[PDB]
Amino acid sequence: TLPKMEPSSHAPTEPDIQKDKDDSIIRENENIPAPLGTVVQLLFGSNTEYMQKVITRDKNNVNVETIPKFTPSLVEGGSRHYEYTKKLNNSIGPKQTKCLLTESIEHMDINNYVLVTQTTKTPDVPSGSNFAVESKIFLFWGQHDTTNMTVITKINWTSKSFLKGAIEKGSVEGQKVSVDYMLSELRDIISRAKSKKPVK
Amino acid sequence: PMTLPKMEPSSHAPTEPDIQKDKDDSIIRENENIPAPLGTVVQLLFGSNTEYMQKVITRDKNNVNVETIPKFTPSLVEGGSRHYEYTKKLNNSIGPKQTKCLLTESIEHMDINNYVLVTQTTKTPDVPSGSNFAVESKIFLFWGQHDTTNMTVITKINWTSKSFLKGAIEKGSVEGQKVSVDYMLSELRDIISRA
Ligand SMILES: C[C@H](CCCC(C)(C)O)[C@H]1CC[C@H]2[C@@H]3CC=C4C[C@@H](O)CC[C@]4(C)[C@H]3CC[C@]12C
Ligand SMILES: C[C@H](CCCC(C)(C)O)[C@H]1CC[C@H]2[C@@H]3CC=C4C[C@@H](O)CC[C@]4(C)[C@H]3CC[C@]12C
Repeated sequence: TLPKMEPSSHAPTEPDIQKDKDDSIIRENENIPAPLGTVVQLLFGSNTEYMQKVITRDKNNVNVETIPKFTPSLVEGGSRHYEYTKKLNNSIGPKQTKCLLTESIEHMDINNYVLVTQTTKTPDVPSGSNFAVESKIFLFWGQHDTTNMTVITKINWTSKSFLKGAIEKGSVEGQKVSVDYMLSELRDIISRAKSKKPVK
Repeated sequence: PMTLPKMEPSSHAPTEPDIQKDKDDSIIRENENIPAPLGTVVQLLFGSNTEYMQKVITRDKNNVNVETIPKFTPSLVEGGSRHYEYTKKLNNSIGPKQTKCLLTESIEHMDINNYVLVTQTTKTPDVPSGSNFAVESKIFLFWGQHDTTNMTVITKINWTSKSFLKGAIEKGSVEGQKVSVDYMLSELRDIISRA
């Protein structure tokens, strides 16, 4: 059985998105067939094995350290930090990069929506000392007590860079890949808890 | 293992197919990246050297008695098709420990400038209620970023007669194909990185 939060049932809701000029929507209104509180617990709850599965579902993510729970707790103002290594295409860049991820709970209301903001640094990529990646993961109620996910991203430039265009695009396209894995791994965790594995 | 098959063009901007999802359809895997040009991946799965597809099938530990795979006839083009068979061992089964799988593949669309659509129709006679359905699985291949290939697989059950196990079969099929598609992707990524 999958973790639950209250309320377990709710009418569809809308996140309070503050889109900016530099922001691109990666995926929008992506449905996940389980109540909001369940999905929030899968990605962000105290059993961090599910988030661990989300990251290692991408073959290119390696050396994933253990994911801590959110402290002080899973609530607005909570945060956590972890790292892993992402293999890249070495013809357009370096063969891999460390990824230093900070997640901050910006808003958490299971009656309405959840906003977890990822701030990520990639020290090994060209111009990696000039920017951080901001990724906003919104979770909200979809139809029939399901969950919709929307992900928005931008580059926070802390210094000027000659790679500005390549980094913003690579970041968007790379995150289409990673969010598609996250959505698929979440859908798999839900469908595996509900049914018997018919092979293997 | 030394050189991979090619088709032209070898380079192209990203494309996306009309996956035409309906209410009875389920996504198996979507937008899975394969780091090789579209014509290369198409040749690996469907080209006349069928050794690569044979390797894809036998990479799945649940597949046994994998016969030689024929090429598409009349040839690899829209309207071409092929037929092959193997046996899939089952896990938490309600019936037998394994089932024969009778596969027909049809090329519904093939344009290396755009996308390729191969539809698999599979019959599993030995499973409970197996005389009431065939499995339809659509494999879409299209251009991803940087001259790579994206794959999307969508599946539904074609019920030819009434069935009371309808719910479990539709779910068992999605779950089993998630497994087999992940094995296919890992073998394809294996073949490309070894080249
Ligand atoms: C900065 C580089 C692009 C560099 C372009 C260059 C220098 C090779 O031309 C991009 C490409 C891949 C991006 C990662 C993809 C996915 C994620 C997961 C998400 O949860 C957190 C952000 C992260 C790690 C992206 C960071 C920026 C990356 C490395
Ligand atoms: C019909 C059964 C599920 C129902 C079994 C029941 C009712 C006993 O639980 C499913 C489970 C495994 C499914 C196969 C998984 C893999 C593939 C490969 C794909 O390329 C072609 C379809 C096929 C053979 C699935 C057929 C349906 C199967 C046997």
